[PDB]
Amino acid sequence: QAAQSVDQLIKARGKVYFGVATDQNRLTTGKNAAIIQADFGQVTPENSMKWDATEPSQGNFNFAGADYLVNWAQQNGKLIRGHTLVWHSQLPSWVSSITDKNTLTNVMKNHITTLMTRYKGKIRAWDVVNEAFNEDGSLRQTVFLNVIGEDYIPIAFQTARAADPNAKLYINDYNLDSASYPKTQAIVNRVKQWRAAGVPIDGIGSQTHLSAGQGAGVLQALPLLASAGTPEVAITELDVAGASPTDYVNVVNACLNVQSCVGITVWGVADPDSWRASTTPLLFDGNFNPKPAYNAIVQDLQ
Repeated sequence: QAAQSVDQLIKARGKVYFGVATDQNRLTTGKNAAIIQADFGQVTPENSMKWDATEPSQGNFNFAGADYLVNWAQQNGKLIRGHTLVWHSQLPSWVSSITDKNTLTNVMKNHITTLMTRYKGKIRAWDVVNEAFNEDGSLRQTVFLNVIGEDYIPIAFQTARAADPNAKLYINDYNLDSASYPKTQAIVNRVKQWRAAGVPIDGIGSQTHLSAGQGAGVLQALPLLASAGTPEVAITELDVAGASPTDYVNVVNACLNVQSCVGITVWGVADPDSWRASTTPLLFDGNFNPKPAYNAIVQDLQ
């Protein structure tokens, strides 16, 4: 654990939190638990709340891992971002096999309602729909889009709102890091349209899985995302190949510069445990010591 807490410091700047992705396998080894307890104020389950883990068989839910994380977060006063309710990846075969509109609709609604109800009132935000956009801005042709139609997004959000009105509902996606990139501009216009039609989209989550030098672009991209008019926007899965202090600081400033940006979540604690470890993209090294990027953020926030 670092003496200076990025979460405490970002809170002092007026933001809600600075968190990290994690799960039972992380919290039970190394210095993960201690580091998160001292330097972060929010956690996102890396995999324990996904469809493949929570409902491997229809109507047969498994909350073992999810419960572990939620209980640990509450016991340690950390905010939680549910992740993720509707996503084409890590999707059980029994779901993708459904070709009937009514069937899939009811299945999607039950999955959403069941998970959100179990943790009702204990989740700050939920990534209701994840990666629903193609790189060109069109809607990704997933089993949900092909079987339910474009209405699946509005339905997912309306269903989530009803399950737990306390949680902020987010649509989450990657490659929303450049203001001139097609995807960025598209999600903004579609979210504007959905909200205008009454869809309860409280926020836009920008994964922000960056390559070296892409931090600079976020300075213009985040404000653009905020122009969609959602009450919130957030950096949800930040990591940067190379872990350059310049890229990390740029992303932090981007959020500081955006009034509606409530916080930042980095995708993991120590490099060896990153899902992109080959690029040592995190803020703590293999020895679980703060890297130059961590100190740079602290220095920026102070």
